[PDB]
Amino acid sequence: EVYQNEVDTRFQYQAMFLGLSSQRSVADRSNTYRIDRLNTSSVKGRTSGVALEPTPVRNDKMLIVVDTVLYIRNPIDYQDDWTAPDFLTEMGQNNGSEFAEVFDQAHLIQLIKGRSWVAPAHLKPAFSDGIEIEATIDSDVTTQAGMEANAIAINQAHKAGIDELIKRKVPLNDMITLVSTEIYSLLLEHPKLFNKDWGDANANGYKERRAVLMNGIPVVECTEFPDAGTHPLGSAYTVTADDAKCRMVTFSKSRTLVTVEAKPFTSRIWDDEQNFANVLDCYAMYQVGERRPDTAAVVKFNEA
Amino acid sequence: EVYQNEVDTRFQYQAMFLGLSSQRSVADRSNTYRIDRLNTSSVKGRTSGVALEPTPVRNDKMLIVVDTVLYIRNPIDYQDDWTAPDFLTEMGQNNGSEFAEVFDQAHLIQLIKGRSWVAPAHLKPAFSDGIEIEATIDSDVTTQAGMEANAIAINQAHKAGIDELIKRKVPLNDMITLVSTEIYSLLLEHPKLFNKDWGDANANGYKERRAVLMNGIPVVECTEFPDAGTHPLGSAYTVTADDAKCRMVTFSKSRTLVTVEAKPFTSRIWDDEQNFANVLDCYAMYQVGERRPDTAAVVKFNEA
Amino acid sequence: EVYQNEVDTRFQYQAMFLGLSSQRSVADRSNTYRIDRLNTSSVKGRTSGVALEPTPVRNDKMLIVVDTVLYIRNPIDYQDDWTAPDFLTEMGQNNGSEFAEVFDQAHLIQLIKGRSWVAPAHLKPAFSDGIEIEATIDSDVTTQAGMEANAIAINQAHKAGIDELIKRKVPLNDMITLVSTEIYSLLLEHPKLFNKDWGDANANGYKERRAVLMNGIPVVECTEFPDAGTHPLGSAYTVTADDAKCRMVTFSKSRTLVTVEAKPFTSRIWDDEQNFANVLDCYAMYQVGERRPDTAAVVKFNEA
Amino acid sequence: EVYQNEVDTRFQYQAMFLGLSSQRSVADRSNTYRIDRLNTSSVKGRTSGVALEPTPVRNDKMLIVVDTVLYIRNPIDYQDDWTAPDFLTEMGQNNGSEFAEVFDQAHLIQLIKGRSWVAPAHLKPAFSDGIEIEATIDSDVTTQAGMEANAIAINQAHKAGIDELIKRKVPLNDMITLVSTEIYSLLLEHPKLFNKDWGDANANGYKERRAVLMNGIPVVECTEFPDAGTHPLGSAYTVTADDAKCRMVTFSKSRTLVTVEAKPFTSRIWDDEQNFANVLDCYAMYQVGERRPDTAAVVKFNEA
Repeated sequence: EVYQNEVDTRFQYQAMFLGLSSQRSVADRSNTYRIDRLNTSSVKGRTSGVALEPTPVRNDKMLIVVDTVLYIRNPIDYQDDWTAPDFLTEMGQNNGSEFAEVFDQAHLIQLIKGRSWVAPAHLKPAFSDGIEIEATIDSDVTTQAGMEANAIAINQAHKAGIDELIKRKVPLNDMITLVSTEIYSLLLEHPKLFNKDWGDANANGYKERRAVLMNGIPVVECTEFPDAGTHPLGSAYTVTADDAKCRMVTFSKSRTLVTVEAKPFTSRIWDDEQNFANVLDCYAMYQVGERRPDTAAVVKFNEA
Repeated sequence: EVYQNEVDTRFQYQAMFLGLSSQRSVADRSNTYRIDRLNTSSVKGRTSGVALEPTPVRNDKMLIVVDTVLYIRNPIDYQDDWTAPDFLTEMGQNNGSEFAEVFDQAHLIQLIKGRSWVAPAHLKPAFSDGIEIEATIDSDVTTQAGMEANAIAINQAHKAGIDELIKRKVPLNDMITLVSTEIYSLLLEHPKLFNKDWGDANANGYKERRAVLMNGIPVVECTEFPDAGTHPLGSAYTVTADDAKCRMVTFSKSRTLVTVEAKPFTSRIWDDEQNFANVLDCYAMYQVGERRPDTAAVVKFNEA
Repeated sequence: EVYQNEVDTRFQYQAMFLGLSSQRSVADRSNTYRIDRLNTSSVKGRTSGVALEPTPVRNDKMLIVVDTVLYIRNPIDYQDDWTAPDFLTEMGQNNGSEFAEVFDQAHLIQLIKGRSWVAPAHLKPAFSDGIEIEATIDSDVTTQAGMEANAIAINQAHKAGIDELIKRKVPLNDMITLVSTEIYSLLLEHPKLFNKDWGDANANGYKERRAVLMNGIPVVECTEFPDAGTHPLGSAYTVTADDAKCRMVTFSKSRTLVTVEAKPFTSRIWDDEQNFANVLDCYAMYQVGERRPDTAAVVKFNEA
Repeated sequence: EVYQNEVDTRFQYQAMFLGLSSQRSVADRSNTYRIDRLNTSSVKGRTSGVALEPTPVRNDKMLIVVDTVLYIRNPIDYQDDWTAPDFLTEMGQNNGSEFAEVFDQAHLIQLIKGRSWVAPAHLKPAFSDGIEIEATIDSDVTTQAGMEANAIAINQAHKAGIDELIKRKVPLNDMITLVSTEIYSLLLEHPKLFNKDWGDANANGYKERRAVLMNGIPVVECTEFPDAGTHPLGSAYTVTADDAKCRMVTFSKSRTLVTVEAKPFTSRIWDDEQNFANVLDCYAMYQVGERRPDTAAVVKFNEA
């Protein structure tokens, strides 16, 4: 009686970032991933009869450690039957939905928190700091002019962000803009909203919100956004007052995010003697590293 | 057999609460179902070696029992050929629609009646009480000045219920709002809430006129909102004058209602020599329970 | 010979009500159809065995008889050949178009005349009274001021009709609006009311000028619309002054109307010895009935 | 060897000027390519009355010599595994990309440098002087009308360039315009100048922003655009302050630029005893020549 499919199948069905981030697995026993940053690999053309310049440049190697473990614990009493269907099916779906929500929430936490990433001088040539463009939209607006004013401001902010991120040599084909529900409702232009090509693959065919082709790139409404408080993955993922206002984020598929899965989903059943219950728990090991912070475009909206 | 298929097919297509509640079935001879009030638990993190916070289990078991049988009595006369395909199929559609209507009516009655659970007196930190937010809308003589006041009042009550229910840790996406016919008509008379939501999610699954994307969640026009003081399911579903004033329900699609069917749609025809008729009837056994009444916000329109 | 085929294929192509009403046939050589309205309620809930369910005797039925025969008389002189001089076919389309015009005219006649319907004999709560809407459109003079004022009146009348129908539990999926030519022409001069969801730029499968989406339902312009005060079907279809003013009708394609054809299109050649003109005539027996006058909206425009 | 394949394919995928300039190759040991600037062999008439004019006037012949080697010296430490496919493929992608921007940058720098080319002696009839167009763009005004003024000036400059190319017998179809990122961003502010290019989402086989067929020809946004500085190819490509202001170019895709590859992409590995690193570098020899500098027109935006 393995319900892991119920947890797993919805996880692929709901986790947006299964194709929007690089999927990696730690092979060593230690839960640490060594990934290169590629500080500089510029072209040298001194080979023209003059002595070549032997000056090298090093590349930093960022380290991500998989410390926190995320789990769901379910106390199932002795008289209650867990191997029975329906109850097992619905409970696994809830666990999978919660896990996918936390996955997306952690990824958004990384993206918005990586907006003030001052690039070190050791790697400035081929890198840049993150961009934190702001916007001023009046959410509590009912007049027709006020509704248009918010939409044009949002469009201007998105245009400035996409232009800036284009200047950093990122192709337009691999581009996604994620917006909050309120921002998605606020924007009015819907230029031939996409269905399933936002990320391509298979995942969940035309399940997510309509991907309006705003400014030539898909815009997807992600409900899993940070409001406040902390995050289960650790204190490093705590939402601040300023980080809560950042909703619309633009980034790249393959050069903005990397995820390491130290241990996949594992479901365990262990009898409890002190308390009469066959408690059921499922856990997983993963950590998200936000590689290349220069390829992220977040917008910090202001009410008034 | 053809008549039974016609009833079932129409019932599946029209019952808007068939996907808005958990469908369960009693397997034992005892026609009662024991269901746990709590659905699932949140994610936690051990964070390597750190003293785990022990959270005691705070659950509740709900016993829902089917009591009454729901049936339609169709007095077919002797001369009329009851086995006529034109008559049989047409007969099945109407009483199947009536079954769908009473099904939705019973679910909405449970949702309204569970507007004040005042907690089980020993689970306050986990389960809260009901929601009875109020709104005074001058429906009579809307004209062109008071119509704005009614629309904004409905909108503010709606988003107040939304934020209050989000405060109880419920995802925004899994929220569905149902309104009465007059409430929906008043909402569509909005002179300032213009939204381009008529196209997307026009029907809430098969036909329902849904004003989707209202404050981030769909708002579905429901014609099953009652005004009388009786219901076929028994005295437990009777409606008071105050309960009739309630005309709008906001709740969750996975942890707010449970439906159990003791007996499926069984149809039979028997000869009735007393009334000189060949009567045909179909009956079913089901009962609806309101699991977690704390995840449903109901606003009462006092009008005046 | 081949004249029957020509007059037939044109009839289906032009008569829009072949799909807008139930097709019936008196297969008993009795020239009468015994079709019964449906008034079965959901009075159920046997509950305890001690309590007993009352026996209902609520029965009702209607009968429609094909009184008159619809025929077209075509005098053909002796000199003019008609066996197949590419001429009987040409007369075929004209006769078929006239038959379709009379068919649609009779359907609109019944729809308009059933707008009051008073109340049924037993005053069934399920069967409400017919719907009549009073409107005032200044079609006489439109000095760039009443052109948009009249369009507002048409839109609010259509909204009142759609709201009243929705209150009476008719799905939005199956509901069509037929409008007179002059009102339709007045409608397109102010085309922001239309949803611009044309796509096919046609009717609901027909070939008439139709705003395929207006207020959620198609609005088709029917050229064959009651204007005179006499109809071939008999005195039951005569038009009063008030009945002619009603220019727009809303109903459902599956419940509002039923048509029955006692005898199909029959064409015979008659050699009229007198007048020296052998004639060819086509006749057909049919009659229409408004099964559900409650599920129909009729709006009357009263000058300015 | 896998790194060689990955580096080559990315260069083909990204290098814009592969199809925008004829690809030649030196076969002789000496790394010089002979390019003939053929003169105008005009038509003459052998009229019987007059005598011929035997004047075999010669033409001018240009010589292009390559004397610079470009490479990517990538230092790899001993502990790291250079043969790991995950790490090796990322080497190929980045190196191929960087080669692509260097190649396009060299082509653009020589195109800009050719704007001051003066036709030599004995070649005035066929060959003409290079085309340079002045334009005043504010690049700072945000008064709507002021934003349009810059777009209008850019449109006039582009039209003048098109006229100059047409007057010199250059077909319209074989003509491409490349613009800087800021100029392209300025153009999208006013979409009136742009033309509908839904069919051609990406132009010139370039996934970069080029969905604008302005004045009947594509206008691609070239990210790899030169600025004030130097180039690895040599001192001949040192962009001056004045040359950095030329943000727009317009040229033919078949008779404006010639590139010759003396050495293909060859990669070797040095076991560098010094620094305890295994430096990996791929090097190639190529040179670009501006045949027919009279088929390229540039716009030197200045002031504000």
